[PDB]
Amino acid sequence: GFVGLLLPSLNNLHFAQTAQSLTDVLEQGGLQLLLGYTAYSPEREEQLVETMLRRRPEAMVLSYDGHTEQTIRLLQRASIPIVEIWEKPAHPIGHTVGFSNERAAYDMTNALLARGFRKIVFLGEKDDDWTRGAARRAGFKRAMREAGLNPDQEIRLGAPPLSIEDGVAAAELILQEYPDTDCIFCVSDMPAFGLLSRLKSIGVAVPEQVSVVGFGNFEVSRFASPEISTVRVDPIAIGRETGSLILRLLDAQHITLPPVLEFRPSLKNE
Amino acid sequence: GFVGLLLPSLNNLHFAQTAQSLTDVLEQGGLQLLLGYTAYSPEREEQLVETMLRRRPEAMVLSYDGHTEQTIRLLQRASIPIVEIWEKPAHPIGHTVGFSNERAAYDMTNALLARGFRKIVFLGEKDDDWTRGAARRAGFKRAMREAGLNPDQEIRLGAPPLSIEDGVAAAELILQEYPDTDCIFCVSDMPAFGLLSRLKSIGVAVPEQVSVVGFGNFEVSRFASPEISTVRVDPIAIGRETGSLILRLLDAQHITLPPVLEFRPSLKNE
Repeated sequence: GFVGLLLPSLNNLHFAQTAQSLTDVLEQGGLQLLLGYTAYSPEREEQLVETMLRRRPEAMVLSYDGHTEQTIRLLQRASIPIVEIWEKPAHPIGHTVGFSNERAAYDMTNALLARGFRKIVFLGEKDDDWTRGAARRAGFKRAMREAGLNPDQEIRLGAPPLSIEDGVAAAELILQEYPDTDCIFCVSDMPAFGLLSRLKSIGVAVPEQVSVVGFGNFEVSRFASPEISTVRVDPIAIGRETGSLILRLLDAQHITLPPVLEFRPSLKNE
Repeated sequence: GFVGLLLPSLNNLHFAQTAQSLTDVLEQGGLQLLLGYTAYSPEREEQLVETMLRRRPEAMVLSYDGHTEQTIRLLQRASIPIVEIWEKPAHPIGHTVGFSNERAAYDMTNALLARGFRKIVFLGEKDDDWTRGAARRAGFKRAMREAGLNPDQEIRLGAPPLSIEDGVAAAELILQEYPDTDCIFCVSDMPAFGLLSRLKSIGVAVPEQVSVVGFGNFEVSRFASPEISTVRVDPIAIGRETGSLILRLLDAQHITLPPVLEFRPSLKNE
């Protein structure tokens, strides 16, 4: 029959590649994917879960960005494999395939501190409770706190998922709040690209005055000028591991795909 | 009940916005949206149509890029509203919501000719029979043919959908085959952005040496430097009109949302 997949975005390279590889693997066990689009609404996620569960999916896969209490209960009670992907939640319902978003941002922030950056500012989302962006902010804050530096050194705007346009809006805001910033670490590559576009427009040198770092290795990071330093992930592997896990189970596991820090010319001295 | 939506991409702003507005309208009417991901494959589309129809959706919405004969038969024999979106097919099964891709590309090409560009090259896909990209090529060719110009001024690579990375690879193919080109009209903004990135890398001035024009008003077109001239579409309206049509039918129509040409600094004199 089918496996359900819930996603918060239909405009995301990672989820597209995850779905493609997951599709390919499941086709080998005779299964199709049925998708639900939540648009970041935990309430809509709940409604979609209830609807799908009624149709008796063989497994459920959810891209993690927080759940309602009732969603957790419905999934726990379903007696089928549950897989949460793209994050290691504090309290996994069943299996997970992904990595710690908190740890990834902590590691990147530490790499930037090690490279001698003196005034790093995090750019993230408003109204992002329980999402992957909130975990990234948390990892940044932990790194700054451990370094004796200022964890409040951050700007929040928009909503999940921060856009290129939001990055454009953030440029002046960051420079207003932290004029001496030498590095901006963004919640993903999308606002990083917008930030880069606006800094170039206003004549701020990147990276000579301000360095720019994103997250995700989305396409824009590789084709921007300069190319944007980022945290590289493996969406094909996430889809394949998730598919393989499901087929094994139907013939709790926590499977880690370690991110890679990708330093490119948008970071000074790289 | 639910409505089924089949889409070829999970990395596409248009389809994301369509799904979001379609979701909003349907939810207000008590219906949910469930998705099938085709990955531009007519064979996967057929397999998804066959299983989804058996789950008894209230209506089926198909993002149009051509169908197998079997898919057509399955949809013809259904006694539920069928809506093909994002293109006006030559032979619609039921209802449509979208616009003529052929006419849109013909219109843009004519606008370029009116602006004095002569050596326009279309950048498009291989293995794209029956898809929206093929329609765009046809519109470009008709414009060139009617103007008494050479319609065989084009480069084909990759597969639907042409990517940013494909645009990068196209730069050298185009300049090798057509060294005198003054304007490249790409099948969408995505290869246009890649093309722009590569031309900037190698030192070809846009628009002074070569102008670049895309299709779809994707986010990169608005924040690239220079901003990318494009064909602006209305995905919110497409999703809204599709949802509203379905609810009216449940209580043939051809709903037309004419695109708008957007001229930006990637076009000489704009």
